[PDB]
Amino acid sequence: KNWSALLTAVVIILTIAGNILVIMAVSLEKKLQNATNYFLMSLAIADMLLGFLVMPVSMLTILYGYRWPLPSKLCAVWIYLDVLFSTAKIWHLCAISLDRYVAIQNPSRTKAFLKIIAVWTISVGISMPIPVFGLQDDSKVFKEGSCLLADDNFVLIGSFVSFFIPLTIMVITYFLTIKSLQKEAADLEDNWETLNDNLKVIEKADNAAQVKDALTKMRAAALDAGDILVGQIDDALKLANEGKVKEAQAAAEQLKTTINAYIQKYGQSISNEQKACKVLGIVFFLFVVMWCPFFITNIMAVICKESCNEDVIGALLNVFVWIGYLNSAVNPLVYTLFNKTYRSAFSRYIQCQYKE
Ligand SMILES: O=C1CCc2ccc(OCCCCN3CCN(c4cccc(Cl)c4Cl)CC3)cc2N1
Ligand SMILES: CC(C)CCC[C@@H](C)[C@H]1CC[C@H]2[C@@H]3CC=C4C[C@@H](O)CC[C@]4(C)[C@H]3CC[C@]12C
Ligand SMILES: CC(C)CCC[C@@H](C)[C@H]1CC[C@H]2[C@@H]3CC=C4C[C@@H](O)CC[C@]4(C)[C@H]3CC[C@]12C
Ligand SMILES: CCCCCCCC/C=C\CCCCCCCC(=O)OC[C@H](O)CO
Ligand SMILES: [Mg+2]
Repeated sequence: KNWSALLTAVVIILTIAGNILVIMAVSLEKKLQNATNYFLMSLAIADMLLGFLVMPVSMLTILYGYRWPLPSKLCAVWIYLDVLFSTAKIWHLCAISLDRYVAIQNPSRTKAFLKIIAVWTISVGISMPIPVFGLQDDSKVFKEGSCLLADDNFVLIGSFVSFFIPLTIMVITYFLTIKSLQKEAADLEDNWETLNDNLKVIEKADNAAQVKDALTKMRAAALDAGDILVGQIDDALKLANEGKVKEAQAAAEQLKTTINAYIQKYGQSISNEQKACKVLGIVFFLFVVMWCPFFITNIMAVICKESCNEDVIGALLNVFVWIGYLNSAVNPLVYTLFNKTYRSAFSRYIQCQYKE
C-alpha cells in the first residue's frame, strides 16, 4: 500500500542509470559500432524514457490509491507513452532477431538508423489510437477515477496486433538462426575433414594421378567454404599436371598453414555469433517471461469480464506491471555479465573516465 512505492523508486533508478550507461557505451566505445548494438541503444532509450516519463507517474498513482492525481487529459497521454515504449521494445527485439537472421543469409550506421526509425514509426503508429480516441472519451482511459486502458477492443487487438505478430516473427527467426549457425559449423567440420583427408592422400602418393585428383577435391571443398587459398591449390594443381609429384607434395604441406589459418578464423567467427545469439536470446526470454504475467492476466480481465473478481484481477495487474517495468532494469545487467566490452565500458564510466 503506502510503503509499496519505496520498492518502485529503486526500479526507476536502476532503469535510468543502467540504460544511460548502455547509450554511453554505444556512443563512445568503437568495439560496439555495429547494427545490433545500434538497436540495443534505441531499446535503452525506450527503457530510459519508460523510467523517466511512465514509471514515476505509475509510482505517483500508487501514492493516491490508484485515483488519478494529475489533469484528466494527462491520463490518455501517460497510457500512450506506456504502450509506446513497450511496443517499441518488442518491435526492436523482433527487428534484431530478423536483421541478424537476414545477415546470416548475406555476404553502415545509416542502414541501422533507417531500420530503427521504421521500428519507432510503426510503434507510434500502433499506439496512436490510444490518445486519438482516449482524449475524446474518458470511458476508454478511466475506470472509476483510475487511469487505466479501459476499452477492451484496444486491449485485445493491441495485445495480438502489437505483441503477437512481432513475437511470432522473433521466436521463428531466433530458432532459424540457431539452425543456420548449426549448419555453418556442420558444413565447416565437413570441409575440414575432406581437406585433411586429401592432405594425407597427397603425402602418401606415388604418382601425378593421385595428387591431381586429391587437389581437385581440395579446390571443390575450398569453393564451398569461401578466395586466397583457391589459387594456391591451382598453384599446386598445375605442378601435378606436368608430373612434378615431389614438387606438388611440398606445396600441399605449404597449403596446410593457409588452411589452418581460414579454419580458426571462420571457426572463431561462428563461436562468436553463437555467443551473441546466446546473449540476445536471454534478452528475448526475459522480456516475455517478465511481461507474461501482466499480458495473460489483462487478457483474462476481458474474457471473464463479469465471471471474475475485477478487484483481485486489478490488484494483480498493479503488481504484474512492475515485473515488466523491472525488465527495463535487466538488459544492462545482462550486457555486464555476458560482454567484456560493455562490462569494461560501464566500469570506466562509473570512475567518470570516458576515453577509449
Ligand atoms: O507473452 C507475452 C508475449 C510478448 C509480450 C510483449 C509485451 C508484453 O507486455 C507489454 C504490454 C504492457 C503495455 N502497457 C503496460 C501498462 N498498461 C497500463 C496502463 C495504465 C494502467 C495500468 Cl495498471 C496498466 Cl498495467 C498499459 C499497457 C507482454 C508480452 N507477453
Ligand atoms: C516522448 C518524447 C517527448 C521524449 C523525448 C525524447 C528524447 C528524450 C530522446 C529522443 C531523441 C533522443 C536522442 C536522439 C539521438 C541521439 C544520438 C545518440 O548518438 C545518443 C543519444 C541521443 C542524443 C538521443 C538521446 C535521447 C533523446 C533526446
Ligand atoms: C473471489 C470470487 C469473486 C472469485 C474471483 C476469481 C478471480 C480472483 C480469479 C479468476 C481468474 C483468475 C486469474 C486468471 C489468470 C491469471 C494469470 C496467471 O498468471 C495466474 C494469475 C491470474 C491473474 C488469475 C488470478 C485469480 C483470478 C483473478
Ligand atoms: C466511436 C469510437 C470508436 C473507437 C473504437 C474504434 C477505433 C479504431 C482504431 C483502432 C483499432 C484498435 C487499436 C488497437 C491498438 C492500440 C491499443 C494498443 O496497442 O494496446 C496494447 C496494450 O498494450 C494492451 O495491453
Ligand atoms: Mg575422413
